[PDB]
Amino acid sequence: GDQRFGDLVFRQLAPNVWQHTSYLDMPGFGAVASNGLIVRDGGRVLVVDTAWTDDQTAQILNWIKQEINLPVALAVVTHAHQDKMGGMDALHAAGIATYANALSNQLAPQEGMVAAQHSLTFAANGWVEPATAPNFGPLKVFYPGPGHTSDNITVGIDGTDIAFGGCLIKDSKAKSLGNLGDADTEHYAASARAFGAAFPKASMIVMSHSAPDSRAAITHTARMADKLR
Ligand SMILES: Cn1c(=O)cc(CP(=O)(O)O)c2ccccc21
Ligand SMILES: [Zn+2]
Ligand SMILES: [Zn+2]
Repeated sequence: GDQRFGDLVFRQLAPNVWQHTSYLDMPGFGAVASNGLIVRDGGRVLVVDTAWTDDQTAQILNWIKQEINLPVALAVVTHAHQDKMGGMDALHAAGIATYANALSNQLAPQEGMVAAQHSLTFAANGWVEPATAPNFGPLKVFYPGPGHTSDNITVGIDGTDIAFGGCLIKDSKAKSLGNLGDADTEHYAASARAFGAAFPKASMIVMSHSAPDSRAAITHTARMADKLR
C-alpha cells in the first residue's frame, strides 16, 4: 500500500485521494513524519499541506507528475508551522496558486514561513467564506476554533468518507497532544469536537502525525484535551 518515492511515502486512500508523508529530523524528537493530501478532481490535482521542506515539496510535485500527470490547480495549507507550510516556495516556483487562513499568512513571516498567495476568511460558524476559496472542487474548508494553533484549519473531501484534521487531531491510541507550544489549551477540546460535527459522515480521519484512523481519533483527542482545562 505504501509507496516509497525518494525520501517520501505515498499511500492511496480512495480512488482520487492519496496521503503524502515527509520526514524531518527533530533534534530531541527523532525523524518526525508529517502527512498531507493529494486529490484528483477531474482534470486537475489539489494539494493539502506542503512537506517540511522545499526540496521534499518539489518531490511531491514530481510524484504527481509521474503518477497522475495532471496540473496542480491549487494548494491549501492548514497552519503556519514548518510541517504544513515549509515548502511554500516550491509551490510558488511551480506556478501553483496557494491558499491559507488569513491568520496563517499573517503569522508566516514570524514563524519563518513564506505566506501563501491568497487568504481564506471564515464565517462566525467556522465555514470558509466561499468567495475566498474559489475553484476548491470537493475540498470543504472549516475553521474549528483554536486548538493545536489559533490558526489551524481542517478540510473535508466531498464525495469521499475522508476528513483531514491536520495537527488538531491525534490517533485513537495517542498518548499526548504533541507540540502544544502554540496551542490554545482552553479551547482545544471544543475545537476537536467542532471538527467532528462539521464532517459527520467522515469515517476516515486523516491527520498530520499518524496513519488514518476511525472517528475514535476525534473522540479520543477531545477527551484528552478535556484534561488541559
Ligand atoms: C518541537 N516541535 C515544534 O516546535 C514544532 C513542530 C511541528 P507541529 O507538529 O506542527 O507542531 C513539532 C513537531 C513534532 C515534534 C516537535 C515539534
Ligand atoms: Zn503545528
Ligand atoms: Zn504537527
